[PDB]
Amino acid sequence: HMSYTWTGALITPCAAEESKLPINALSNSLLRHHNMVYATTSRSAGLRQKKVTFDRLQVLDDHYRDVLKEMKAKASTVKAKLLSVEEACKLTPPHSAKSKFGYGAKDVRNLSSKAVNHIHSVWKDLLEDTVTPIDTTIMAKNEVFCVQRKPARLIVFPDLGVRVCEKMALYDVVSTLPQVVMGSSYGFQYSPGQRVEFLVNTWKSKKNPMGFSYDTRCFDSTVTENDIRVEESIYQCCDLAPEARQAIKSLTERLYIGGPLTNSKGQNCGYRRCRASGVLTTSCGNTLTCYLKASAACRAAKLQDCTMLVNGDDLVVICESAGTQEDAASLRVFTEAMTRYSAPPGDPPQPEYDLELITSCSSNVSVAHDASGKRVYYLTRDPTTPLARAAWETARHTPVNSWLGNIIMYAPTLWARMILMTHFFSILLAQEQLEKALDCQIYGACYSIEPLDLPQIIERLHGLSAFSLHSYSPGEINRVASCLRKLGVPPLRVWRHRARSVRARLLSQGGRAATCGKYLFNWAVKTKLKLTPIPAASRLDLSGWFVAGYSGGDIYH
Ligand SMILES: CC(C)N(c1cc(-c2ccccc2)sc1C(=O)O)C(=O)[C@H]1CC[C@H](C)CC1
Repeated sequence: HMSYTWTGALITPCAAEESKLPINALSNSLLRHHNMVYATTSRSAGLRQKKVTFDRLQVLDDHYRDVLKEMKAKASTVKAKLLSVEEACKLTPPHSAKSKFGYGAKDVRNLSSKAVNHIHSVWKDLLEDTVTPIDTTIMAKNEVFCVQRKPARLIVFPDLGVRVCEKMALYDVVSTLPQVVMGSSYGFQYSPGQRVEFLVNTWKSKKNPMGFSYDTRCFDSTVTENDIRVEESIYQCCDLAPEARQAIKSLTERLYIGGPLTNSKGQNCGYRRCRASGVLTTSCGNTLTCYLKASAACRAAKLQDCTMLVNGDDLVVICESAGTQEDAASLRVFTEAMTRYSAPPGDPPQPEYDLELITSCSSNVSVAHDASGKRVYYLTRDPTTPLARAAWETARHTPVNSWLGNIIMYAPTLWARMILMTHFFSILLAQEQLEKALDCQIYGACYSIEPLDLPQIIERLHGLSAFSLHSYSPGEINRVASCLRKLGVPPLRVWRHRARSVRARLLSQGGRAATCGKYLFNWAVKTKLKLTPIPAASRLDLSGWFVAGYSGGDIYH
């Protein structure tokens, strides 16, 4: 019952890869310790192969089947529509991997007769054949980190024509079903502020709260054929068109359960019998299966008044404490149950009794004060990976701008405001690129975003307090300070100078730019403005944001 079998062929890149941080004239203004930053490449894909390859055993008990029954009952309430080919085409990212059959993502998006003709042929084949394994491409992701080196993560995805077919069959399902099945436990329905609100209210609702995060080792590889068939059984609970049911069955049998792995050179690399990291159902499948196994494990561990929050393979549980020694014992029983269900731990879960100390979705709740001095909870994270990626993005244009996603999602944080906004607005000003729409990713989906809209986006997501936070917590200050020393990032003195410069220039341009200056950088002046609601912010169409997760799923807006 191995997760993968391999032929020995390499996982190959498509283009020249870089691992060392490129340096340009701007690099040192952000970070001096350049040797701390690296990108993963296909060179390390061999180590990853070793890591992801193991035997899965699964022993499924009555808690598991009880939870599944309840999940199916809720799923039976969902009605999902089939997308037209052209609706599905318009969801495709413009820089999505080209088809092997002589068209690309922009062909798809333009509804080119060639792409559309092929997509219809793939659809027909899905309805007619529910057995033949579908080919997938395997590639090493190029992602940037700070040292202490990780091997490249792998992405496995079918041809572009199949990906459009997945949207047709399942886009409505994966967008709608998880919230119905898991209600408030479904993480991707929340903006950062809403996630914080959910966590704080949940923490406060317990008499003696305890929480933990559970890290499954290599979650995709722990996902078994059983798990994937179970996911399919849940999808089929929905009220679907006959054609959708057939396509979902076909895609499950032919793609989701497993299939051959081909490198970018076209050599057979092996065979997958676990979750594909690059299909539409990656996020929704992982979320459901994690929720299923975790809910069942909660019952096995007899955890009292459990509240779960689940985002794909990321899991937080807040429950009633039975004291430290008992909580430790319960978590060990929880871990044992997860292991039996084929979700063994990476790091063993630790009980926490301070909400700020629980890290989930790489983030934690923290506290600061707004302009009136009121305490405000907000979501933050360790800044090391954001700053390392920002450094890469200072020297190189990347298909997804992590800095922009980080500003959007972490707008209220000390580090996003002091460093990311200051640094990148400086660059955008200098290059006259304030009005150029850039791509970023939110919950796996790709969005095109004009930097000049950032104040309205921030006000809408986080509220005006995001432009006024101060008196951050000692833990947060310590972490940010420690990160800046580690990476050799300049001090507040420097960033405050740059922010005032950036601000003054933005005000001069007028219009949306001045609004950027006024709102984003009010923190940098001695005589602060009183920031008022931005009229234009009421007229932003933020539909599609914070509905669902689409990691690996090839979704654009
Ligand atoms: C106290 C004051 C000087 N201060 C401050 C500096 C901190 C800082 C901590 C570590 C490293 C660098 C700066 S924290 C901290 C705060 O108010 O909590 C501030 O005015 C910030 C300045 C940066 C603003 C984005 C947010 C408001």
